[PDB]
Amino acid sequence: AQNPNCNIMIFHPTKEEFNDFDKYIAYMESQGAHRAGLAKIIPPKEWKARETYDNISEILIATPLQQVASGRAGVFTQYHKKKKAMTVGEYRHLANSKKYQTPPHQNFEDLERKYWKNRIYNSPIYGADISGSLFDENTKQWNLGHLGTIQDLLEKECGVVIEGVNTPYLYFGMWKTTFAWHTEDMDLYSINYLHLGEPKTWYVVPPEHGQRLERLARELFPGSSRGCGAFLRHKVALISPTVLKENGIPFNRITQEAGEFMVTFPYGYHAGFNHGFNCAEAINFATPRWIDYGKMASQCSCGEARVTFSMDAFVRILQPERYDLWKRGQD
Ligand SMILES: O=C(O)CNC(=O)C(=O)O
Ligand SMILES: [Mg+2]
Ligand code: NI
Ligand SMILES: [Zn+2]
Repeated sequence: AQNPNCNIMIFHPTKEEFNDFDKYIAYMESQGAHRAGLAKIIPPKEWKARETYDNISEILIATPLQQVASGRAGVFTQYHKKKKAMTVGEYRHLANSKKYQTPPHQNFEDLERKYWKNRIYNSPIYGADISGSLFDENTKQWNLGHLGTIQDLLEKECGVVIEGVNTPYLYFGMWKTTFAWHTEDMDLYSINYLHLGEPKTWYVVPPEHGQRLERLARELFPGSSRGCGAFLRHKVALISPTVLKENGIPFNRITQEAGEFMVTFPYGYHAGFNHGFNCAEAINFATPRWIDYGKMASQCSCGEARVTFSMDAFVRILQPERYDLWKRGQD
């Protein structure tokens, strides 16, 4: 069995190996990458997402989200308070302000310590979940706006044509902006490219151990657990590395820098934080190996998790028994 300790693997494809996305994902899995839940891909040196980032300041962040924490330093929830619209140029200025900027630090490890010690006492603003792309239309390799769609994968594997579309999202981050512990909708893969700016630190639990994290989460967030049998689908709960170590939950950590891709694998729980002003682009995708995870994915039916148009068909076709109850939650 390849990669049996479920370590995060880092790949350095050549320009020749960067041509066929599906084939390279399948190569990574042949080496065991998926067992970690997360992999890093450093693009060939010849490759670029686009020529420059000089003309992005007029992109609008229609609903910036203020991430307000409750709890204790190592075990907290966050809620998202909607703020007034602002442009990317306005947001970057805010991120760089004395109130919001990255503090002086020695290295990534010192910054990680400061994040866990102090996150809860501040409410950073995240420009998350913005439909769009920063890939140049002429970039032919690993262009997250030109991937094969999940609807076409389901059709190719299962023979059923379904409605729905699959497009990327932009994330504009600042110091302490946070992504809570989650897997993807329908336990899909995701791919994330850090276009510019400061790093993003990731934590991940191997897929084979996801239920261990769920059991800990039910213990640490007991009201939330009673409210919903899949409450980590709400994407609001944080648990520190110190707490995970104290409770024997297997995980790994890695920092992504500008110019690098990350892939999350089916049922790979992940969480993390941004180091300073940055812009990432991400999208879900599927492979043939995903189908069985989609069939087994938990669902939120309490009504909190509220998701895309396109998830309807996935539930309907892969989880017909759950369909009725899940749709009541969506309506
Ligand atoms: O970058 C973020 O805020 C969150 N991204 C993801 O969870 C992902 O790419 O799967
Ligand atoms: Mg612009
Ligand atoms: Ni994710
Ligand atoms: Zn729920």
